[PDB]
Amino acid sequence: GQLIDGVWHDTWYDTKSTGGKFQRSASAFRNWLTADGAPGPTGTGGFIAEKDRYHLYVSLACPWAHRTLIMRKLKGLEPFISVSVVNPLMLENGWTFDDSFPGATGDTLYQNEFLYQLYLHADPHYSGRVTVPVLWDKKNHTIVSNESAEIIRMFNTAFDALGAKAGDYYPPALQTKIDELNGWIYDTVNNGVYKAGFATSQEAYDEAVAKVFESLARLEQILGQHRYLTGNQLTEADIRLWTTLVRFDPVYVTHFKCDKHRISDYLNLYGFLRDIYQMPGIAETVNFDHIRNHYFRSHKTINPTGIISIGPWQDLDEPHGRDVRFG
Amino acid sequence: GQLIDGVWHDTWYDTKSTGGKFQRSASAFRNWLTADGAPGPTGTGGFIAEKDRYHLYVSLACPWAHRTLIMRKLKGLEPFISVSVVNPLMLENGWTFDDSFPGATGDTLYQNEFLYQLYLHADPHYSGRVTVPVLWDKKNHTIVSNESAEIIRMFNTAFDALGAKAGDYYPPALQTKIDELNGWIYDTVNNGVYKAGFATSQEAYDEAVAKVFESLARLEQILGQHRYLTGNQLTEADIRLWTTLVRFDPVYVTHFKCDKHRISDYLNLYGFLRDIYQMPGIAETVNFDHIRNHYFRSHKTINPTGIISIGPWQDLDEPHGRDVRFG
Repeated sequence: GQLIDGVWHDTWYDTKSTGGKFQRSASAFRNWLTADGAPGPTGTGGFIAEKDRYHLYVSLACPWAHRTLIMRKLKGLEPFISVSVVNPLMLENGWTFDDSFPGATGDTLYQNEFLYQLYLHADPHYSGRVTVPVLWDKKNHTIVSNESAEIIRMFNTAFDALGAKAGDYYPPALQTKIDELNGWIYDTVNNGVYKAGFATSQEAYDEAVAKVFESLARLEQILGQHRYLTGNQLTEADIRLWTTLVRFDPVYVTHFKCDKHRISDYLNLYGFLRDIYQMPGIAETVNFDHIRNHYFRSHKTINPTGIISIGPWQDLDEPHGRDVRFG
Repeated sequence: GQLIDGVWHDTWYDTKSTGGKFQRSASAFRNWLTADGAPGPTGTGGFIAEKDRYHLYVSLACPWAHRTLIMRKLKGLEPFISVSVVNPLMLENGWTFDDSFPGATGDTLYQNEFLYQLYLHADPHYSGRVTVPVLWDKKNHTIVSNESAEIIRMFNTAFDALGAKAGDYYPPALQTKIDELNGWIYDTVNNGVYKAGFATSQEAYDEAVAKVFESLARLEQILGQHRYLTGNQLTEADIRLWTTLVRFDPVYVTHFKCDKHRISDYLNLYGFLRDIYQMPGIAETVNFDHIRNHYFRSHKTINPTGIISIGPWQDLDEPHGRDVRFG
């Protein structure tokens, strides 16, 4: 992947290090959308929330981008944020606007051909990875943010005076708990599956995969005590976990060798999976062809044939009872 | 891998064909152990049944070889047939007598170091596969047989006068049924998983994998009618299916991507699995370290890193009740 000036470098990303930190371009897109256009805690100001200015480039495959679409539905932001969906196969050009795949839309704004052109437009000398999601400012032709965690907080409150549905997925009373959960699930899970799936030695695969199943056992106890992770309210920590769980059986079990148990084997994890899947709006953010083509085909080092496993059987519309059982 | 005269050919076999599937010894060794020393239906005599003469070479990882160990146990042939176990990693050299791995015994007769030395010591102008099991004649230093299916049929009877345990796993009454079963289970399943596992085309893959699961479902139905495949008697057809089943969850499901359902998800197939596993002495013929190392480490084309997955959870020691349910 990678842009260097760029200067997309199809892989050569790049001649070692020797210079250096990709770079100054690291901190490049961390501004915040705010209710009044003041700067948020990083970046500059200027990004007041309003209709018809902001746009989301996403992949349906990627969990980081998924979470921005979920929060866009829950918050009722569709009237304010329009969306393009990159193509799911992410090869030597990185993400692409090819629309030959159902649900890939192409760049419905500028018709570029590659996501990296959005990034070059915003910054002709950019150096760094070219990722989804991107929260793009159509008035200034630039990137507000491409940090998924921070876009979800903007969406959580920045449009509140403009008509966003009532809802706080990070409310002050729960913030400390949510932050502990988020760091523990990042570590052992959202990114313990990736260390397993791309480990290169057995020792490494082993210690990763063990963290994954130890965290899933712990989660199964917490979600056996109440409907969501912190209690009976849905938070951003549940949304983050859910985007990993919804891909676990279609891909991580077989693709990443996370294969001790399927999520369908855990009573509480699997009920939590359907419970959120069944919230009005959310099913339609889920596109399994994209998720499956993306992981199976894009990672040639892991899966040289590019064959897509027929996949663990399951059915996420089965009723779950969790709205009643607890409390 | 393969011998050519030979003349072991590491991997290359090779740059062209034009006739054909090697060769005049593509039967190889098809002699029979008989209670009198007369020729069996193929091959020559005089391999009379007796003690201190015959030896099996096998891998614990390989199902054709595994069935010979099970029939050795069921029939009480320990005092008649001594055993050597090749190493589970089958690389450039094919099977090997490397002995640095619990339960791999090295060649305990001649301390050869490669299996192909045995086949050459016995035909030095030999052309074809160098496979386990091999039933070896310590007297004449030659191979009676390397045909699994015939070795196990010799074991039914050749040693009864000399004191084998009672049992006949290929009885005339059941042979027609047994032969039909042996056929479709080979087509659609024992081979079906290798087909899916080695497909290069996605379309090949889909086709193989679907046939696997259509056979599992047919089996799960038959095995809900009586304890075993043909009725209430155990046969070699049961032992052939079992030997596949028992590798299905720890290998085939992840490594060959046959992942729609684990055997542990089917009431009758998994009880059949546990039923035979628990027969006295069968458990000790099953070594999952050899099995899993062999398959994940030897197929470097399917599994670049040779990382062995943690493996689907199962517990074969749970009581199964199929002794009571039937008939």
